[PDB]
Amino acid sequence: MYGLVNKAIQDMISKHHGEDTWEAIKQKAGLEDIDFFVGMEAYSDDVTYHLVGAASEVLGKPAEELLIAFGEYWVTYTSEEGYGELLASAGDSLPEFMENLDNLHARVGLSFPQLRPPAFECQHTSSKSMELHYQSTRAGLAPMVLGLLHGLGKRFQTKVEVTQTAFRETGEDHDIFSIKYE
Amino acid sequence: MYGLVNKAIQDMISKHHGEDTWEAIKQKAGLEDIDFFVGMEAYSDDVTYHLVGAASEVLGKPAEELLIAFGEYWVTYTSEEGYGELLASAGDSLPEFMENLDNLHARVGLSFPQLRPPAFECQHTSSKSMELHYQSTRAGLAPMVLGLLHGLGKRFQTKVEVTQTAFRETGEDHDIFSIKYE
Ligand code: HEM
Ligand code: HEM
Repeated sequence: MYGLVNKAIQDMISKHHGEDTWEAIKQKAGLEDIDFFVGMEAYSDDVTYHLVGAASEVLGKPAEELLIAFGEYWVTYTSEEGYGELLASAGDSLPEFMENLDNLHARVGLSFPQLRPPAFECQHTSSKSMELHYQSTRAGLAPMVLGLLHGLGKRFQTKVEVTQTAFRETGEDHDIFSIKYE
Repeated sequence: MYGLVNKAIQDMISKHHGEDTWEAIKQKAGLEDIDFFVGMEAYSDDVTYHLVGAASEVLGKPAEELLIAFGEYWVTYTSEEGYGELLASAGDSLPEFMENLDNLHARVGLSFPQLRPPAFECQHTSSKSMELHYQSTRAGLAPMVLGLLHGLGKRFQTKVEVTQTAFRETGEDHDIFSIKYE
């Protein structure tokens, strides 16, 4: 995944637990050499898995818990590190924002040629509820999707309830989340 | 499971989709003969699974979604059909409520001698997060746990974020959920 994602993790851990903590994770993660991550360059997905892993260990939190937190953090980080306009253009409400996500990730893909974005389909079951389908070339990130949705809820001052109803990691075709929102 | 659970299910479907809908489910579920469920008497778990299975068909919702909705309904239903005091004595916050949950079910067990209550262990990873272990003599109810958790969030005016990180149904030892809450 592009360095942006890894800068963001790093940013999150450093603001929340400081540079030493970060350095520890960095060290444990096997990446002592990387001086700084390059936003617009593509790294191996491993760099991210190891980072998450190392943070799990150093912080005594399951990885999934960290993915959730990284997920809602990402909504703030992007609004402030140069994608706020792009974010805003993608919707004025959660359900609109989710319908526009594939599009958002395509506008991003222009600037980022090796992007493997996720694919998201929304099936509205009511004007306050939807069933969100997440499809991905990667495994393990469903918990991040969940944090992102909670991030978007805070952004649009909207209360949101999210429960994952189907799982890839077992052998269901893709992750589905049932969502309820004001 | 004791009749209470099945009354609550009925009560939920009747209040939300009317008696004619409930009656269709009752019929399809193969239980036309049962006039009313007896709260404090024990039924076979089948009754509940057939009940759940039927509501899925009649309503055209996956079972998992119904469980999740049943799970949050239960929190209200119990507060009003005679377990409000007991509910309230069990905590003034989510993390406290979950720590006292085994005790709650033991108190209940004094009244319901054939109860097979689930067992719930909390490992607090921070003052805003935990790793929740749910152990049960039964399979398939993890989604219900997820609704119950959202139900307790509303009760204590607390945003909660839940992802299941392990699954009985695959042959992991028990269900584990990673939880973040205000
Ligand atoms: C708003 C600005 C956003 C930007 C600039 C952005 C950009 C990106 C980038 C660069 C990646 C890495 C992909 C790769 O390296 O192959 C990515 C991945 C991802 N993005 Fe976003 N994104 C944004 C918003 C969102 C939101 C709001 C969500 C969810 C609601 C989302 C969901 C994801 C997911 C789930 C992935 C993981 C990739 C995967 O599943 O394989 N993104 N995004
Ligand atoms: C006043 C509150 C409550 C009462 C009176 C109550 C009572 C019961 C009863 C009677 C059963 C049926 C078990 C059997 O028939 O053998 C049961 C099952 C269950 N209860 Fe509760 N309960 C309460 C609150 C909660 C809460 C708040 C949760 C939240 C997670 C919970 C989780 C469960 C679960 C998961 C089961 C399924 C049994 C299993 O997994 O084996 N209960 N409870």
